Amino acid sequence: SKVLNVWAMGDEAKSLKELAQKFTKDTGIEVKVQVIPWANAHDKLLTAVASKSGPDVVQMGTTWMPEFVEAGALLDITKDVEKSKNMNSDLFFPGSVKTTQFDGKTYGVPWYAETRVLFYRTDLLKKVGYNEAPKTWDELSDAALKLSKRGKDMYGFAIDPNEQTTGFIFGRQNGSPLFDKDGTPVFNKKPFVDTVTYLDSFIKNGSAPDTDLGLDASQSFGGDGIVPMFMSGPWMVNTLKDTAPDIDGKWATAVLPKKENNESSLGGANLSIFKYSNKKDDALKFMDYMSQPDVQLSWLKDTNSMPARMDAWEDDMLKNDPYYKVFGEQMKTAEPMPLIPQFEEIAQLYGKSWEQIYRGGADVQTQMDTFNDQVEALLKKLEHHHH
Ligand SMILES: OC[C@H]1O[C@@H](O[C@H]2[C@H](O[C@@H]3[C@@H](O)[C@H](O)[C@@H](CO)O[C@@H]3O)O[C@H](CO)[C@@H](O)[C@@H]2O)[C@H](O)[C@@H](O)[C@@H]1O
Ligand SMILES: [Mg+2]
Repeated sequence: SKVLNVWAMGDEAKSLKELAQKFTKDTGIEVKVQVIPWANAHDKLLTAVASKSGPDVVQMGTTWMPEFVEAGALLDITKDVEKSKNMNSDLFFPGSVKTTQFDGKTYGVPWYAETRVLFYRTDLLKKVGYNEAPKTWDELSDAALKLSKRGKDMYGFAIDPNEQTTGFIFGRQNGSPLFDKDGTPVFNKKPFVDTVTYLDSFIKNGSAPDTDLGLDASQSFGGDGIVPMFMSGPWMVNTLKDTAPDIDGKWATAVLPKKENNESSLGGANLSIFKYSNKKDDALKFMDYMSQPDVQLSWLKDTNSMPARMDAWEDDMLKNDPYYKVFGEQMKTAEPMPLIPQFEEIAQLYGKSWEQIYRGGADVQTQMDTFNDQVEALLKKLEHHHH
């Protein structure tokens, strides 16, 4: 009734819950935090739109901002944040801000940022003649295959078939804009087709698993390094520091290997107010409280998470930590996924087409033709609804 309902996601939700207790002590505003896995959160959000009932404050994945702004689900808080000391846009990285601003209006406040980098076993790489991380597509491919030739049940790299960013990150790296100047999708043109060919090459030559082996990171990346390289974000630095003592000083991160460029994705999450909330004032206090820079830095540093706020990267410990150095370097050129309202549907269509390739053995060009037509059909639909 007067309890403030917050929907949060992943491991970061634990930090939000703990900080919500100081909030309630200082304000008397009781808070109830619902934790939703990232793999269910999209369904849950769609349901809340359709029924017009949901939380008061919602953690929003950056890639879903366009969709839910479009759907009328997030409150225009432009007036409230442009004035605040701790929620004004100019504190945050412009890539993070692009995920909150649509048609001159602001629909949330960046809570944390992330980008994806290469994780690698330094000892295993040296064993196959690499004293440094692979720095090119050709190097990554070469090192992976040398690593998978150690033996049966031993690989060189992983491609996560459920990761929305992967195909698109590599596509940009090979010069594909994903969508051309007109918004026409170009997944069936050569830059993207050769991208998918390249990713599939790891699966076909046995350097990347073609199924879920069911191992946690410590069992796959640690020990003798069944999977000795992979791509992920800050949350995995945290995980590996806590769960893989056996490989202390035998792994590192590095910026992504380059093809035409080594651009990564820019993600993370925003805090937003659900447009149908009857506790808008309370929600905004909670947002403001969660944006105090010291409060933020406390949990971000603890978790090796990347701040979306710029002056936070001036902190002595962030500047000098080797994991933050690599993240910070990668973030310089990281770009959000296409900030379009059908992003998730498109990423799930990619997933299906990827699976047809890597598991079904479909032809890449033929599958990309099919995929691109699917995407064109979706975009044309949206345009008819708009015009
Ligand atoms: O796609 C939604 C949202 O994800 C945000 O990444 C968070 C990450 O979640 C990943 C999933 O997005 C991904 O589908 C699966 C695929 O195997 O793997 C991850 O779980 O979880 C981390 C730990 O909670 C978060 O730090 C991370 O933010 C992404 O940042 C965001 O831009 C995107 O909208
Ligand atoms: Mg092998």
